[PDB]
Amino acid sequence: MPVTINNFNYNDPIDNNNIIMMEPPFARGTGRYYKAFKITDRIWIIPERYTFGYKPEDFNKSSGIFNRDVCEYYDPDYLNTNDKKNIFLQTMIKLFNRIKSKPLGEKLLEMIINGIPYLGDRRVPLEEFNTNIASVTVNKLISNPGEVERKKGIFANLIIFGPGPVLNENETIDIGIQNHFASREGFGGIMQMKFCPEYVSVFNNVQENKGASIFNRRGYFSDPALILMHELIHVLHGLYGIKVDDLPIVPNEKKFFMQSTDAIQAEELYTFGGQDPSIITPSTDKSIYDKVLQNFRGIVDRLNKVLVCISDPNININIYKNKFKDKYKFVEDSEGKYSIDVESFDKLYKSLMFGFTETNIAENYKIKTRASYFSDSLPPVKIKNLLDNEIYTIEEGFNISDKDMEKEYRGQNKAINKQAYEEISKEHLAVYKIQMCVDLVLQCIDVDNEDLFFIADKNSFSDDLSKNERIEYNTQSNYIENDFPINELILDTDLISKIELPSENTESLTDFNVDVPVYEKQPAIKKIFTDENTIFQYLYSQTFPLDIRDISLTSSFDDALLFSNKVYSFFSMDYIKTANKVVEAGLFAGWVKQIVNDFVIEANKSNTDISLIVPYIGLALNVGNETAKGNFENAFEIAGASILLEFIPELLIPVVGAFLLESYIDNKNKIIKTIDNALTKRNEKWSDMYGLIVAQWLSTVNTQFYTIKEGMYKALNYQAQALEEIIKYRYNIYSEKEKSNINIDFNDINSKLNEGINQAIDNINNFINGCSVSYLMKKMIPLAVEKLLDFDNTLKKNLLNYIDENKLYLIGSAEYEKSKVNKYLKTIMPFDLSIYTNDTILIEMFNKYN
Ligand SMILES: [Zn+2]
Repeated sequence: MPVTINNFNYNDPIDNNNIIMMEPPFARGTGRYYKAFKITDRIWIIPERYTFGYKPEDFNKSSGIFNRDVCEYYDPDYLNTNDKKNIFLQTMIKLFNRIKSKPLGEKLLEMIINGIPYLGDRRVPLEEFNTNIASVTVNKLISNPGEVERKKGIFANLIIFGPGPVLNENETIDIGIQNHFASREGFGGIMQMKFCPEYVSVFNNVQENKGASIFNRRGYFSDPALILMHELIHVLHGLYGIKVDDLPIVPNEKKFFMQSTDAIQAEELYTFGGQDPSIITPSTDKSIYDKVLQNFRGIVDRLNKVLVCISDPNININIYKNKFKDKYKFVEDSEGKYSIDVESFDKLYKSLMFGFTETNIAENYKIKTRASYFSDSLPPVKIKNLLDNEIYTIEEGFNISDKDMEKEYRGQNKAINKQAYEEISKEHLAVYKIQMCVDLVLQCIDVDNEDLFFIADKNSFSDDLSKNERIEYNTQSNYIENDFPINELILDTDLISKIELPSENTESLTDFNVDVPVYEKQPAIKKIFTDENTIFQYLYSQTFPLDIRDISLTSSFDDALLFSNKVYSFFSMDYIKTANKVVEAGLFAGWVKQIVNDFVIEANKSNTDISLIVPYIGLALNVGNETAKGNFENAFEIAGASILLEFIPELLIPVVGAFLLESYIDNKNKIIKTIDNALTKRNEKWSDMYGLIVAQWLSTVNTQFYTIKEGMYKALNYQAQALEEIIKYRYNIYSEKEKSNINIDFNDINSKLNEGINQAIDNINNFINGCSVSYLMKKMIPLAVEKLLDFDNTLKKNLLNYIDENKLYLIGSAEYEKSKVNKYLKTIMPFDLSIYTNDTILIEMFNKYN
């Protein structure tokens, strides 16, 4: 059935149906009940702060943070009134209506609703259903006149709370019992969510096209409906019990400049989609696939052995057998035995993991989102009113075509849609900072954790390529594509639920055994000591305090750090001396016209062995290999992409494990199949190796080059802010008569300097992407290929010897198979970057390379 969204006010009475007093999983049967509203079937909204595992003091902003990743905003007063709770409800209703306004989101919701948790746990015997567990059953309190008195159990799929202490930290939580999680083991379980629709993340698009302003790179706020949908994909993964853990991406923390973060799971990167799944190696891709498939084999074994329900005799065995068949897409034969169809499972697995994706959804709803999970995140903002249809609609969100806001996501642009958001007071924002001290005169700088380089540790990547391989007659090789055509997902019928939803009513919960997570704050500051002045210092030397009036530019970095009226500039000597020039009022307009024009010329500097090089990057940042000293062009011309890297990573290139070939005496066909299966497995290992190199490149090198791009945007903005301050000061120095006659437009100066910046960032983008790809193609790929050419020779020797040891059992085609092995192992698999990315910008850089 088509997805129905319910309507209700917070003040509406308890009907024991769509509005109930509920005992949530982490309440632990302690007599605490919450007013819960059924927004859709199996999904409940509770307009209350998420308190479980926290302390009351946590809801206030202190000197600590919960997550090093996040710019955390605190507000204890959020949701402290009945009216505030009603707003929350109405906004959630509105967001859910926006989700189902397009088919794709409707599919996501219908799959959540119908993806009921398996009536069991790992502790539950294979022959039984059990609804007496916290991941399946939730309790409601009935309050009527003197006739019936008790608790009553209902089935639920998703319970949505208000935020925890951190308003903008939306999280989806799964239920753990006895150190294990049902939502990671094929069963599935009641998913919980803490959510706040009003405080949204901010991102930027620093890697784009167009040299004109058109308000490029000015900042973009996120669409609350997309954020919710990101969490709904987690909910989906959890209800299908496929939200598994494998080898995570763990940040390297052995250097001061390296970013600090918790481990990043593949489930998180699959959810985001886009370029990110390529950061999860093909070995780990298969590992996750196998664990999911094995879990599904457990459930299919359970359904074939299930006969009774222990908790409730009112539970109809056939109804739930028919529903779990419909949920997991099993096939039933003649006798009634359920089994797994691989073609069904793969379609299901790929739709849940690679179909429903933040990138796929955003690109279908015409909503701008960040480029990667590894994109820098700016300070969050408050959306004034989401219920205001002149600002935010169900159909089009922020990008409303009547307001001329649809074109290029203008409705999300911070510089255009000023009236949609309010900036947040930094007194309420907690940010994980690194206090950096350089060697009376000791200089300290508070540096955001977000502005540090993300570099994946060596232990992030799998070594499964080094393991041996048993090649038998039925050995099947796999490629799991980190892609799924979105139009096929929208039009697919097999994923739509066939069997009707069972009634939510059941027996009350008596077993309250649950693992509740515990959260504590850590200090938000860390002091480091170092000898090197790098980017953080060089960027800071381009800033000035707000009280300083007569600032002047300097090409001396030391003088800029020491003098607070001195600001470091990386442009030419002529630009600096022109900017520090004091003229009579009559020639001022000419000077403003000259210096602004000079800024644009200086920023657009790019002389022309591939693509174009921007020469001031070294002076601007001093990134990597002391690039501010000497001449950057010369230093690049010798070494190349390397000099810009702050850290040269240790590459993981495993020696490919030997193939062990099975013998089949008096069976010709099984000998021929084995030789064939070994050659197809060779292609798999080549593809996997390429995937391992790309995985490391994206998370260890390409991220460093992204930080340089973000550094250059800041550096160029600092130079514009310095020039604007100088012009403004020089303007105000004149008399009131003088100011009147020779006037300039401050909006004109802003837009012109901004347009030069976008043109410059374009040049830097082109150059840096060139560096990144160049590094992959020169310093990474060849080394992998070299070990694959060793593996080929080893396999050549192995297969040829195998043919000899079996020459009599073939006879008719021994020389045929020998020439088959010879020619197939001369075909080297071509490396194609289009398999891993869809950026087009990086695709062309790869194509230009010979
Ligand atoms: Zn997530």
